[PDB]
Amino acid sequence: PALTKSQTDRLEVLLNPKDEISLSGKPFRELESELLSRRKKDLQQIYAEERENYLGKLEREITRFFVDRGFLEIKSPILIPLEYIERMGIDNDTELSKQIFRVDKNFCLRPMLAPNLANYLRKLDRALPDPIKIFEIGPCYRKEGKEHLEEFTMLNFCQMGSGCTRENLESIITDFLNHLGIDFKIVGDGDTLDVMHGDLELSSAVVGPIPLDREWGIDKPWIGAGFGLERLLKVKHDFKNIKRAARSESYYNGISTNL
Ligand code: NA
Repeated sequence: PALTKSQTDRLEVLLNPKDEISLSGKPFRELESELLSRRKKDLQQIYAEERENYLGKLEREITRFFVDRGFLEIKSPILIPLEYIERMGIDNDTELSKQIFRVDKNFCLRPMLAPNLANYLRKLDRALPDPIKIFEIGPCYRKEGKEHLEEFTMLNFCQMGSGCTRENLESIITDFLNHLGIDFKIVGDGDTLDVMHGDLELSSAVVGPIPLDREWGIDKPWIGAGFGLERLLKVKHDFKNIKRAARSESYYNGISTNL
């Protein structure tokens, strides 16, 4: 007869975007047996050829992109002090005690790469010539009220000093997403920009100095942008849900591991 809602959820888990089949008068067991055989063969092809994870391979492809363009690869701690978040302009219980994974009474999981990269910009200005170009790829954490990934991988590149203009920032974003093969559109008039993909925010870039720069020893012009790698993988592979691209035991490269 007709497929139930739970049976449809099960088949959608085993359903790849490349599959060109409709959910045909066949029973649920026949459809499930077909998708199971396809997903098993898909993993067999990965285990015999590529064997690289989508998240890891994307980090390596992005790293080669910015290293080739004069950006220094940064690997800052994931466990940051709480004082870094208090210095970002967040206190009370608006966003400090709501979307922050605190570990000890002093440390917490970093929700963004900006505080660590800001400290690197201050220290590297004493040794490196102008301009200072750095970037980092790493995990970030934010709770939830909303609906998004709590454990995700962030990319943050930034430049300080000369050439920190909106035109230069958009040229880097354009060359970056065209390199990967991701359609986008820049939205902006707030002194900030939004890199959108239809209705999904890929990145939120910041141009020019910010009054908050004084609290981080920053007194030069700077540009930067932060991309979520799980959101990028969802767009490139046309995943219906972003959880197929995140760190999980339930999916490998958008393929279900519950076979
Ligand atoms: Na602006």
